Amino acid sequence: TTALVCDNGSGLVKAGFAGDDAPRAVFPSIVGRPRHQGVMVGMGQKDSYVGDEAQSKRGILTLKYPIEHGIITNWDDMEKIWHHTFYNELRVAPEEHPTLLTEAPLNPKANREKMTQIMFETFNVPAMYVAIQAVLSLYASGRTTGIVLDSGDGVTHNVPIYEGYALPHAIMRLDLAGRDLTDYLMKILTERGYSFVTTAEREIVRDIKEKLCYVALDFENEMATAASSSSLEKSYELPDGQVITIGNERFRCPETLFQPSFIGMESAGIHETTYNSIMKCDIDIRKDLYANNVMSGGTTMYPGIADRMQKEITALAPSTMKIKIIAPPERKYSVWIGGSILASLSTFQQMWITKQEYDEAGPSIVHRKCF
Amino acid sequence: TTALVCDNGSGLVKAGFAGDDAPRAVFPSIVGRPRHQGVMVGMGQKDSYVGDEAQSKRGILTLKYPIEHGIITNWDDMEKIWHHTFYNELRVAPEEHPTLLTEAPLNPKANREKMTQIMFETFNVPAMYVAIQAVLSLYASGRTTGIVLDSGDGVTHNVPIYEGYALPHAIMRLDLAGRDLTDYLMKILTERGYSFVTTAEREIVRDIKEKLCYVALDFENEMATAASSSSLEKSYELPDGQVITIGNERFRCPETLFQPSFIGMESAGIHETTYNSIMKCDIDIRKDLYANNVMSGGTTMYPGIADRMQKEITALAPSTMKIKIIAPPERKYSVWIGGSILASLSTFQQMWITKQEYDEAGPSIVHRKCF
Amino acid sequence: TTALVCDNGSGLVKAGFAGDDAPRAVFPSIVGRPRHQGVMVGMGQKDSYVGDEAQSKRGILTLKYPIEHGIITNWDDMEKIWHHTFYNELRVAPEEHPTLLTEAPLNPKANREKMTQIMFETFNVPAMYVAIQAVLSLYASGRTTGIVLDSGDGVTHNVPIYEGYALPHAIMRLDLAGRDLTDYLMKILTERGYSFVTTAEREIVRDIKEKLCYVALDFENEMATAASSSSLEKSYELPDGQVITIGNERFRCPETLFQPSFIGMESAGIHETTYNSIMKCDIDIRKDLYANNVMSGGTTMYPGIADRMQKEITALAPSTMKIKIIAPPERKYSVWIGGSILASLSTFQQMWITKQEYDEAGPSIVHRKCF
Amino acid sequence: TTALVCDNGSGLVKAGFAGDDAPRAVFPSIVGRPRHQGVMVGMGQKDSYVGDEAQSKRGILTLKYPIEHGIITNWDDMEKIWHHTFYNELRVAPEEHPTLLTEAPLNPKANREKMTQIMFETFNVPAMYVAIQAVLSLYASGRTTGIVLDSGDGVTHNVPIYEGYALPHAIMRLDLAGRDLTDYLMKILTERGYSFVTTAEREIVRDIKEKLCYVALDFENEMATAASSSSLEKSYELPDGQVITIGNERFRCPETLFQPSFIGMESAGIHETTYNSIMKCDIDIRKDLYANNVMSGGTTMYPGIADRMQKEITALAPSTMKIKIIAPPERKYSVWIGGSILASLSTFQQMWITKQEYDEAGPSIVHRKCF
Amino acid sequence: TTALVCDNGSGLVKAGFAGDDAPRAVFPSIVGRPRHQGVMVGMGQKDSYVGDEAQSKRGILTLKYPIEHGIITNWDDMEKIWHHTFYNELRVAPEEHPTLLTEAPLNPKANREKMTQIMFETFNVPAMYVAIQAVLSLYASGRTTGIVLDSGDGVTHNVPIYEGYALPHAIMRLDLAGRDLTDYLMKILTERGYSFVTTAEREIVRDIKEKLCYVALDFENEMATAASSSSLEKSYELPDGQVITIGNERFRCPETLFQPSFIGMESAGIHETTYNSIMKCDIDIRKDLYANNVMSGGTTMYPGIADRMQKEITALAPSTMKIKIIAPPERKYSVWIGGSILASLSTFQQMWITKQEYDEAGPSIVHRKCF
Ligand SMILES: Nc1ncnc2c1ncn2[C@@H]1O[C@H](COP(=O)(O)OP(=O)(O)O)[C@@H](O)[C@H]1O
Ligand SMILES: Nc1ncnc2c1ncn2[C@@H]1O[C@H](COP(=O)(O)OP(=O)(O)O)[C@@H](O)[C@H]1O
Ligand SMILES: Nc1ncnc2c1ncn2[C@@H]1O[C@H](COP(=O)(O)OP(=O)(O)O)[C@@H](O)[C@H]1O
Ligand SMILES: Nc1ncnc2c1ncn2[C@@H]1O[C@H](COP(=O)(O)OP(=O)(O)O)[C@@H](O)[C@H]1O
Ligand SMILES: Nc1ncnc2c1ncn2[C@@H]1O[C@H](COP(=O)(O)OP(=O)(O)O)[C@@H](O)[C@H]1O
Ligand SMILES: [Mg+2]
Ligand SMILES: [Mg+2]
Ligand SMILES: [Mg+2]
Ligand SMILES: [Mg+2]
Ligand SMILES: [Mg+2]
Repeated sequence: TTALVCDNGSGLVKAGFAGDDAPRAVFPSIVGRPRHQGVMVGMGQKDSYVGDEAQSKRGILTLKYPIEHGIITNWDDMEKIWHHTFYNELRVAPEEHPTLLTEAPLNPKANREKMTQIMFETFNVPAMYVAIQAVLSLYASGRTTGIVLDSGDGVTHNVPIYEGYALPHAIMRLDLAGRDLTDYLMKILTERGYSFVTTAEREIVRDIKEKLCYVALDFENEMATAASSSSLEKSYELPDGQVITIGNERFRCPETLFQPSFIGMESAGIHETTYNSIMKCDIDIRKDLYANNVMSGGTTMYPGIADRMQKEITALAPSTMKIKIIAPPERKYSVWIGGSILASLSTFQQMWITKQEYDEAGPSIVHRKCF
Repeated sequence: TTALVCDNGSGLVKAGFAGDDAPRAVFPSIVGRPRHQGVMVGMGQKDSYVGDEAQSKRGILTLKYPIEHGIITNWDDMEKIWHHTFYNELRVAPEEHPTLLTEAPLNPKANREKMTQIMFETFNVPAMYVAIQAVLSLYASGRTTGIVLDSGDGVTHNVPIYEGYALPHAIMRLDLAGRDLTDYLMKILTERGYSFVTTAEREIVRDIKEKLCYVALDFENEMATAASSSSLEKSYELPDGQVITIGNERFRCPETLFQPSFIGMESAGIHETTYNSIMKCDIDIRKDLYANNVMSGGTTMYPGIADRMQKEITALAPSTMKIKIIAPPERKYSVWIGGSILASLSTFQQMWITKQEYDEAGPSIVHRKCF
Repeated sequence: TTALVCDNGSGLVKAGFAGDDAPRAVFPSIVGRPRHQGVMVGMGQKDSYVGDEAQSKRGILTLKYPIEHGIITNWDDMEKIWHHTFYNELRVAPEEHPTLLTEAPLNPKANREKMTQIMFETFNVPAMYVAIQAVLSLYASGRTTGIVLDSGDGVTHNVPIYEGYALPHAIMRLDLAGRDLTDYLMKILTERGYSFVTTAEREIVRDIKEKLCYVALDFENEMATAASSSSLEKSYELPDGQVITIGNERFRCPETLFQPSFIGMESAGIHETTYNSIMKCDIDIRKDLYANNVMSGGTTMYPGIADRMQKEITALAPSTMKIKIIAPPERKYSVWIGGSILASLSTFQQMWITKQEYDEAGPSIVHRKCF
Repeated sequence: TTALVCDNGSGLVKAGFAGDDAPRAVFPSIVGRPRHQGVMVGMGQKDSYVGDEAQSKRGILTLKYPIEHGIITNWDDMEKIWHHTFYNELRVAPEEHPTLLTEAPLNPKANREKMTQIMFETFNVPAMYVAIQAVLSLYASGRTTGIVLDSGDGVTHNVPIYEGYALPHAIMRLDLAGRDLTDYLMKILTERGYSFVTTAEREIVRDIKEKLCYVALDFENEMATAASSSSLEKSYELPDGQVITIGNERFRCPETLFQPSFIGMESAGIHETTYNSIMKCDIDIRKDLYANNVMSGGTTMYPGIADRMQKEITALAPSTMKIKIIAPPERKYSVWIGGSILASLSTFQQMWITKQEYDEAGPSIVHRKCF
Repeated sequence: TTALVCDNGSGLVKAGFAGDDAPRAVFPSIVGRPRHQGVMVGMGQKDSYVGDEAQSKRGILTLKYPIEHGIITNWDDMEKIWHHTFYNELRVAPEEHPTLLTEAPLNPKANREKMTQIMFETFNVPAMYVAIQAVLSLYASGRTTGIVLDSGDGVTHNVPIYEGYALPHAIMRLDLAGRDLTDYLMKILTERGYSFVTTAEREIVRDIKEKLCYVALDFENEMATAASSSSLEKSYELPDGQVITIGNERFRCPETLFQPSFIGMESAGIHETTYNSIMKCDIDIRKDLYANNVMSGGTTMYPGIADRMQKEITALAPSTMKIKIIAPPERKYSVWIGGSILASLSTFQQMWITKQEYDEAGPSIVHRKCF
């Protein structure tokens, strides 16, 4: 009777039963296939490797991500990832359990049909739903009013919610995300002669960004000091014993989120879209949203991001308005934790799209029960 | 139903049925022909002598090796050696039994056709295969990951294998081998006035190198000590009672493998090619290869070679990486023992090149089933 | 008052005054040192040989290239090459003349300081600049809009230029070049038993590739025909009278640029990076770049490369878009000819980095006047 | 002696001498500035581009419109546009000629002073006037009684005129216009996965709306049919050969003008404000206005708009009253053509605001000679 | 200040001051001692006879050569020969003059110490050197590149020199020489019944070989003709009037150098070692050595040897390579003439091994200053 809260994270798939408080599995969404012929006969080899397998065989595999900007580009890759998720990681047969998926808002409608038909006719789920990720993030705080800024592996979006009403004219989609910051980090490391090229090495640079990067409060003073304050510089080890030394490159990376023109992006910075979504609201409610500005998603984990956000938005919003950036701990899981709560809420049983209803309407039925 | 594991060693032919644990015959690959006319009539003489015959008649024969650098230079000599191997040493008719041969990698393709056509139309074998020697060496340890350094009578090569995948872009062929060390030992012995010239005497110098030579750990301190430490010097007897005295010449011979410029060779030493083959690998797997660095071939039998290898490669590879030179005993037979195992492995029955398949494709078929 | 257009080619150094139309000197960038002791006393020997000297003494020298992938690895070798270039080949004192250098984009910044400090304090140049090679190539056609594909001895890169604006977010660096094709040609020649090993012999294989190789338009039909059409095969002489015969090896070499997986490279082929650099551009300008697709660098000299390029990119770009591969003659010098023009253009006198400006800023000044 | 009929269109500036019958120049009101540094030296570049220049360089420019909702937001941008208009497009010196401007009614009075002072002291015009756009539209029909519905790029308004008297208590200003319809078209195209983001791409979507959109007479039956009648769907080409397919999106765009709640606008539809302006009139004259309901402005060019207007207003106005929507051809220029006539009418010479009169009154004088 | 160019010829000692152009003394290296008791009292007899004395008393002496294969076997005999050379033939005291000796390469090192200690402590020379004979031969032609084939009384060797660098990995030592040809001539003369046995008679057969032997160009046709062409046969007188008649024995002697299997030698003929030394060289330089193939030593004086050499090596070396056997006149002295030049060359004064340096290092010092 418990729901399977699944997910379609662009980076990490997340899964675990409702009523639990932490996800049971987290693993990268990678499909990999061998690049060279097997020559030691009888390995018990496989045609393809997924999850942890592909982070270990990482020297001999072509790696693909089947998700780009939240749009699934290859359904035969994407179908294998789920076929692994149910049968091997959770080890639970899906035809007993209602399955709750998620996606970003403002997606090409054809994706919502494909996921529905795969669930109803490969896996034969009893029922399905398709929630909108930012809405689930808000239940983690137990609030009912706030602007959500959510920034995953592959997209950033804003959704203002007031009194449990969404304002669908105000949503912003901003295609700037951790995958872009990683691809930019490869170019500034090349200034020091370290060279990375392959998909096997992208997965090594990403381990730097999770450990040594932090956000400066006054980037101009910081970068002027970094010319002399050698105490900034830090050292890290590759898999082989090759040492790496890192300097002002520690913070020129996450500075991209506040000045996307560094990666040549035309779209405004994350605070300028956070502000400009409030300006779409009726001139009453603005006072309430400045008190409930909630952040989620892993690309807000960098130490000091909340302190920067407050100082930036204080320059835009008028004075006498107080601003309260609510950036709680564990915000790397809120989108999943909120999923666990909602799937347990007694009233939601009205919304399960039945198998019988799809056979009469055809796939388009899921356009009737969303924004 | 058992396979004949044959071989094409440059020095010693090795043969014996699969499922046995030691080769039944080992003898030098020499064809010899008389240099002078028979004058005591009625000896029951022969036109040519092969194997043990030629190591005994060694005063009256012209000796030839039909193998140079793993490339067979004379097919009519080479065909006699096998004609001896089956009918007289194993005393088994070959037209019952699948025959497994070996060769070094990176060979002129014409050799692989000649061996195939001789097997199919002189001996009329039922089936054939052509394995790559270094790959077979790895089964002797029962490993599935490692760098193999194999150095026979006539060639040295490296092959890194990861997860049962070979990396054909990384293979090194190095034409420095025991035959060169023997031809160099003849020149430094001449410093003491002992004189050897003929092919009958090359086979006597080789008996020195197998008995009195050893590898110094600190060649500069060793050679500086050898000027005074008379306890280094050793004595040995020729076939006649002529005594020989040997001194710093005990170790200046195997020092050649680490400094080929002594024989004027331009190519780097065996550890520098062992290292530089790892540097062709993707920056993930290096950590695994430093733990599985396996040696085989008779020119690694010298006492103390493994201890030298470790100290040399520790200077090249970064610290904090542990290095484990796995130089097991009996490594003079691993290439054959691994052959016995592989020919018994149940899955290999898919690979036997049938007689029927050669008559349709022609000799080129064997280019389709190798690197 | 005329500029010295120097260069840092990975293969051939090129030099000659501005306002001339062809370079006065071209010679390989090799430093060589003797491998054996001089024994005929009184030769008038030298410690080291550079340029033409080392292509003649080619049997007794260790040869090094001081340039790898456009990154200078040894400054004491590299300083000798220039010390030869000014004083012996041009026979002109450099302290009169402004000196214009070049380098590939996306290089470790430390190299740009070293070259600057050597010019200001060994040679005492009056002024210096550091242009970006692909930008100079475009002046040879007198165009102001186009995508440049430039592929020298040691690196390949793409730079789209529109209306005289570079788009620094779109540049591709691809480390696949003639030096890799030569090292691959040594392995497929070994199939026929010809053996080359030493740096003296690499400089002989390279003479084959410049003379007998050509690009097939339909590699699958060509290779299927080459099994029977003996009229493909060609013969060539080594320095000694040893004849060589070459067959399908004529074209399997330059096929590498379109399928780098043959040398096991993961990066896409030169047309796939040429295409994928256009896809970084704003959806307006693509129509203009398909009309101005200019090639330069010696590794585009092979007969028939332009005809292959057009047929390949026509499969990627949509129809109704016309494609015009502009592959003019003399494209082996465009990067130098464009240098001669730019150094004569009246407005460039604003950009000469003065000696006085370096003494105040220190070496970092050259980071202020580039991409 | 002829007047310069200039204009302040929100989208297209329009200019041409009085007594001509068609405007001599029409070009977008855009100022653009380069986004990246010039790197091909000596282009003859400019700091800023205006008019046709900016529709061609459209891949490298930041574009701004200096007009929003008829309120000029930046006077230094706006002053350049006119500086281009006189000296380069008309190529006529303005200090000879009386200049007639226009603006929407109900504007912040400060704008009317700024335009006046710029004309008197930068350009030194001999005289000026400031007509109200909807009043000029009526002379194109040669009528003297009618309700005008005028809907330009940036504002919509209604003005009833009876017997040449305006009724200033009845004017409606409605801030819904083509710029809003374009920004809404970007969101429904994203349903099909086509993505546009930048100001360079807004100017491409606008080319769709001028070509494929039309107004349905019975939107509910049309949209119900569009689920099956594939003959609705149409195809169009981007600048690159990318084909686009469009379906019910052809007509859901201009449906916004009749149901602004689709874009979440609270204000009533254009017919409901057209009706509710008549209800402000004295209960005599209504019969006359239903016979002279004249439309102008480009956002009434869509095929079939007049037929929809008649059926809508027939539901509001009582029966037995006949309704006659007068939607003539060329209504894209009436506001300019009527300007040409009025500036030639002999009696208007009483109204030219003299230079002498401004120096005595100060800028406020223009509040004395309007509504 | 002039050097004493001495020598250690196996057959003829050669001596004469530097700066002279011909040796002042040449005499056989023989020590002889009486075989019978003196019985005519008061002859003024001597215990031993050396040089010309022993060629005259040749009927009553035991003769010994103290040199065998270039290795001195008896130092008390060898010390007398020099004691004669200085005090009686040159009549010059050696303690004034630097003394230059020679030896063959590849000799037992103990010989180089013995000669050094005898020179420093019996004769008390001021300085010494030990040159390598084949290197001195090359100065006679004034060349700096060539392969030297040198074949004295007691050894044959090859040394390729390129650009004044020797290639110590390529040297061949071949122990086939005039002393062997003389001992073979004694056996074929015995076919005609002439009998020689004693050391007194060996010195008579040697006078035949210097006068009647010549090399056939086509030995098979020559020997077939010699069965009938009596005009071949020649006659010669012994010391007594005994006439000797010689026929095909004129040329079957020097034919041994091209087919050593006639004397049962296993080693290849002098042209096969001359060729096979070139094949040790890097594949560049071979073209240069075929143009500078210089011969020296008395066993190349036979009429027609050069014409045979060219026809033989033309069969081995590929065509299109030209071959130029440089066999100049006076080649019986080149090894001495080149000694006279080198000892006069101004730079050689750096190499004289001082007396002071030997007393510190001990005898081993001379291993430091040679190959
Ligand atoms: N400790 C960390 N510090 C900073 N960033 C992190 C850290 N751990 C993970 N990340 C970033 O989190 C991203 C994944 O965000 P996530 O919210 O999981 O996206 P999704 O849920 O859509 O997979 C990774 O791409 C990585 O860049
Ligand atoms: N006891 C020993 N110590 C050192 N070297 C040995 C010993 N026995 C044999 N060898 C060397 O082993 C070489 C043969 O190596 P091997 O692996 O048999 O080559 P292959 O297998 O190709 O014939 C011989 O040439 C000899 O130099
Ligand atoms: N005739 C030719 N045909 C094909 N390739 C050539 C020819 N001549 C030279 N090359 C190639 O040109 C390369 C040098 O390219 P180049 O543009 O000179 O590089 P760089 O300018 O950086 O030295 C050489 O490595 C060689 O492989
Ligand atoms: N052929 C067409 N069909 C429909 N709309 C059009 C067409 N041509 C132009 N438009 C619209 O006309 C608008 C401009 O209206 P216009 O009356 O020129 O405003 P202004 O005069 O204030 O610039 C443009 O924004 C565009 O949306
Ligand atoms: N006229 C000649 N023709 C052929 N051979 C000669 C002649 N004169 C001398 N010889 C040979 O020259 C040999 C001596 O060679 P030589 O170069 O003097 O040796 P070395 O210099 O070491 O004494 C003698 O043994 C003799 O056989
Ligand atoms: Mg996420
Ligand atoms: Mg072996
Ligand atoms: Mg170049
Ligand atoms: Mg208008
Ligand atoms: Mg001699």
